[PDB]
Amino acid sequence: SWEVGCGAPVPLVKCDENSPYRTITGDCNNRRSPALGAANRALARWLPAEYEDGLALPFGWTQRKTRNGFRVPLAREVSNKIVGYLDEEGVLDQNRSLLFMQWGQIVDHDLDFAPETELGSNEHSKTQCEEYCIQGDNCFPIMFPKNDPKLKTQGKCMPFFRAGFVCPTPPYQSLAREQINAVTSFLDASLVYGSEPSLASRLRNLSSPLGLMAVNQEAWDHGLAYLPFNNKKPSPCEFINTTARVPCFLAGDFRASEQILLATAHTLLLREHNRLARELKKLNPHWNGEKLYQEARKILGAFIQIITFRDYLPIVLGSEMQKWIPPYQGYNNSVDPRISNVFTFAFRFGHMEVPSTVSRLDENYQPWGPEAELPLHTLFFNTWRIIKDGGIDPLVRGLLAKKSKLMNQDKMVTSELRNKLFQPTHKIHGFDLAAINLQRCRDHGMPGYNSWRGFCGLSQPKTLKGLQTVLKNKILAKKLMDLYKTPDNIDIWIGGNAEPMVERGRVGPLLACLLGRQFQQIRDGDRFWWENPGVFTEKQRDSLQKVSFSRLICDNTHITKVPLHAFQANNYPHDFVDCSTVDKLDLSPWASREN
Ligand code: HEM
Ligand SMILES: *[C@@H]1O[C@H](CO)[C@@H](O[C@@H]2O[C@H](CO)[C@@H](O[C@H]3O[C@H](CO)[C@@H](O)[C@H](O)[C@@H]3O)[C@H](O)[C@H]2NC(C)=O)[C@H](O)[C@H]1NC(C)=O
Ligand SMILES: *[C@@H]1O[C@H](CO)[C@@H](O[C@@H]2O[C@H](CO)[C@@H](O[C@H]3O[C@H](CO)[C@@H](O)[C@H](O)[C@@H]3O)[C@H](O)[C@H]2NC(C)=O)[C@H](O)[C@H]1NC(C)=O
Ligand SMILES: *[C@@H]1O[C@H](CO)[C@@H](O[C@@H]2O[C@H](CO)[C@@H](O)[C@H](O)[C@H]2NC(C)=O)[C@H](O)[C@H]1NC(C)=O
Ligand SMILES: *[C@@H]1O[C@H](CO)[C@@H](O[C@@H]2O[C@H](CO)[C@@H](O)[C@H](O)[C@H]2NC(C)=O)[C@H](O)[C@H]1NC(C)=O
Ligand SMILES: [Ca+2]
Repeated sequence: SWEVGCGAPVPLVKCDENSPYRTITGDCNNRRSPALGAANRALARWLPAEYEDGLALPFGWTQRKTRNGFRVPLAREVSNKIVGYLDEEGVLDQNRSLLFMQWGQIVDHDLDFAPETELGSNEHSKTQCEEYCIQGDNCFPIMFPKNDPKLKTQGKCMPFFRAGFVCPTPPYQSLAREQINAVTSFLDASLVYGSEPSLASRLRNLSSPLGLMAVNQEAWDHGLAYLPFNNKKPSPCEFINTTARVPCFLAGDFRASEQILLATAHTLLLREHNRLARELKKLNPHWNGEKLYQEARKILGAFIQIITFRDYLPIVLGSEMQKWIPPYQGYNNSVDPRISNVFTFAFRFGHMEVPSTVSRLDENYQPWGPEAELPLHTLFFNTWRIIKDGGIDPLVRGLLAKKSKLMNQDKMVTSELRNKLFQPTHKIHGFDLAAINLQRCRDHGMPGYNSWRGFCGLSQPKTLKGLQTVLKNKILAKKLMDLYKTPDNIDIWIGGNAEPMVERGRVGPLLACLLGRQFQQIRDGDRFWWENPGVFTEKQRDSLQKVSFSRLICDNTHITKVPLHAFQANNYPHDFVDCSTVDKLDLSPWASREN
């Protein structure tokens, strides 16, 4: 901060200041500083960027420049020695359902997205990088280790492109490079509605004035809605199966169809918007198309905030929750609501939470057909298994009945993601999310691990013995030291995730502080936080405390057996009750009488 006004990215428009509704962009939440928290602006910097040349070149770029005296280890080598494992047996989280992993990806995507630099639908630069592994400009490739099998089978590196930065897209002249966040920092359902003035509108159904979202017209799920297909060919969803030829879904957020289970979640959310809107027309027949939209929207936003803050964070943060996120005391206009750059890597802990397979279950929660369990890697940008395999009901029950993967210092990220990741731009299932995430810390100029322990007021080990004590693991601590040669050099993502878990939580002390602070701020900094006096009415608020993800399921699918607490592990049928029983969102507090 303070070279104070830079930035052409920015969409440019005006504030109402008495509108009961959030903008699409995030603008106007904060009154004296109207752009704070808007999409298309820099991620905040809780600490100064640390770049090889102090301005923009990442560490690992210039082969002979060290970090603190040592060579940073290769992204992919750190991946092979620390991150991978072979045996999926015993890896499941006994007390977290698959939906736990999945709500996290919804929340993260509502909060932050640093898109890659594209810079041309022309250049052998998406090819000069692909084919020849030549580092330069925005090509910053992940080279393979000696002894890496991928050498024999794939090539010399994995393509990787530096993330977008503020102000331009051309090589910028001067400050310190800052990455763009392309979405709104406020937990506002921007992943359903869009963060842009352009997209938000294209998503709506403006033929009927019922304030509905547009739905797929080419296909149905027992007369229930699917998302509209996305327009844009070439389509990666089309690529994974050229026979089925089913395109990716068009949603509020571009990553919606990265995986069948995430696309599933988006579908439930679109469905609740229309459900809520048609319900609202019923109650206020005079109500307008816009008002229908803004009011369903406003409710969906409150809903995501509630499930997130009431059900999800306490079982990520565990005992640390109340020390970072005290109870709400009212909107604080002085709090900086912006997502920080480090949060977007801290939140990546969810990557260790992803299991190797996905199941479809039938109405008795039994294996659905003969090819019921699928390897995760065949589900990246796979929409055809939704539309041409029985809809989302079978995946939705899998979400409740199956478990998340447990972070585990020895078994860290599944091969499904570490070896077989499919990237929407290239052809092979053969990318490493782990290495990527590492290459990306470096891309974003993150401070190393001891800077972050310092920031969160935690001890900073400087020796192997120091490291074992913190990590509580001799083996892991020595692998890290051999590779990094000083804890000060440990990339934050893997430093943060290597720590044992706090009591009742799913992240360690370092992560709980970083996650914790961000969430506190996005809630205290949000003028439209659902509990903020005057946003909803006391009576509306009373009716919103009854929302539950189980209800959401009941009202939007043909499942009639759900668990009451969806995020913990639940065995069918003992933990499964009748949909016909779960608290419903009483929706009458929203009535409007003009006399
Ligand atoms: C496939 C991928 C997932 C599941 C199979 C998956 C899941 C999650 C969860 C559950 C997260 C939070 C709990 C989460 C966090 C973040 N992700 Fe990740 N994710 C899959 C794939 C990807 C890919 C590919 C990326 C791009 C990484 C890059 O640097 O290019 C990715 C990103 C992120 C991310 C950063 C978002 C941003 O600010 O840009 C998380 C916080 N995920 N994932
Ligand atoms: C599996 O994980 C469960 C969910 O995290 C866990 O139970 C939860 O533990 C918290 C800890 O306090 C409790 O929270 C609430 O407890 C009482 C209800 O008895 C409330 O009156 C309090 O106000 C408080 O908020 C709950 O008891 C519970 N959360 C839920 C779902 O309500 C289980 O114990 C875990 N199982 C095992 C074996 O570890
Ligand atoms: C590309 O997608 C194809 C369809 O979207 C998919 O093929 C489909 O999957 C299986 C073949 O393994 C068949 O499922 C069953 O359907 C009939 C019922 O009408 C059964 O009687 C058959 O015996 C069969 O078991 C589908 O018929 C089939 N569809 C087509 C068009 O052939 C492919 O598997 C996908 N290819 C890849 C590599 O993913
Ligand atoms: C916009 O909304 C209208 C009204 O809901 C949709 O048209 C109706 O819904 C289906 C679509 O074929 C059928 O019941 C009727 O043809 C329509 N009924 C009415 C009351 O008009 C339409 O599908 C929506 N458009 C898009 C692209 O989502
Ligand atoms: C609103 O939140 C801000 C967030 O930065 C808090 O900042 C405080 O600043 C005041 C100075 O006016 C001091 O009390 C402290 O230096 C800060 N608090 C602490 C201990 O970090 C502030 O707490 C909040 N303000 C109000 C009025 O609620
Ligand atoms: Ca948002």
